[PDB]
Amino acid sequence: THINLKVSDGSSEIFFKIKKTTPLRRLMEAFAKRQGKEMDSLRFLYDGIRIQADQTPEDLDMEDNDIIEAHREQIGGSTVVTTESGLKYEDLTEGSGAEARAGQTVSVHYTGWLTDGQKFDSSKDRNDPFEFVLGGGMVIKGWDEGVQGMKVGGVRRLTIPPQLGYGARGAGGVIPPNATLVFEVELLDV
Ligand SMILES: C=CC[C@@H]1/C=C(\C)C[C@H](C)C[C@H](OC)[C@H]2O[C@@](O)(C(=O)C(=O)N3CCCC[C@H]3C(=O)O[C@H](/C(C)=C/[C@@H]3CC[C@@H](O)[C@H](OC)C3)[C@H](C)[C@@H](O)CC1=O)[C@H](C)C[C@@H]2OC
Ligand SMILES: [Cl-]
Repeated sequence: THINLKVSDGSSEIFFKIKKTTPLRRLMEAFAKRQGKEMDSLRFLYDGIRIQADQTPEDLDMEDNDIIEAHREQIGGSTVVTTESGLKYEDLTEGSGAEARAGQTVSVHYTGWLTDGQKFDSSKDRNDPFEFVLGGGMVIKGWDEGVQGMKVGGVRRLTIPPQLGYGARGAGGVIPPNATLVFEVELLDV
């Protein structure tokens, strides 16, 4: 009578247990509430087809552990860019404010995950924005490279290979050796 559905947004994988005759609205609304966003502003896909809120898992022949894609990026879709260094970035929200340039002291919120989807840190969890000198060589290389070109109000997803992160050493008993890091960075100020 109930089903578990995996919702993947490109950063994490969250699961939802829902009755097969409950409209997907419930899942979509619970997902959106986590992101601080209105449900209608997000796009959910199952088997490549747009989910409508009034559809039930029964309607769509869903089964236990089926995957739903949650699209949080701009209407029209997005592209993930791999740069010369092997850093990947994806602009989820394009900023409209000042552009971040090397040499500025910038202020951000961030969340970091491992590729398995476990969360290792968030500035949100400390209610403490994070400030750093962009291009200063004091943060990991993927950050110095990846935050450049963001605009204030922007949300950018960085996928950082370990040579641009913590390499073979890892960090703080929470980042393992040779791990890719996934950050969402929201630019607050420059
Ligand atoms: C005196 C030092 C204290 C000073 C600590 C702070 C200002 C508090 C600050 C919020 C860090 C967090 O403290 C809760 C915590 O953030 C993580 O959880 C994290 O999300 C992360 O990965 N971040 C933080 C956000 C920017 C990107 C990245 C980073 O680049 O962080 C940088 C980092 C660790 C760089 C290492 C430095 C050693 C090099 O050898 C290595 O080179 C490979 C790269 C941080 C910002 C350093 O510049 C400055 C510091 O370390 C780490 C997993 C572990 C880290 O705790 C320490
Ligand atoms: Cl509904």
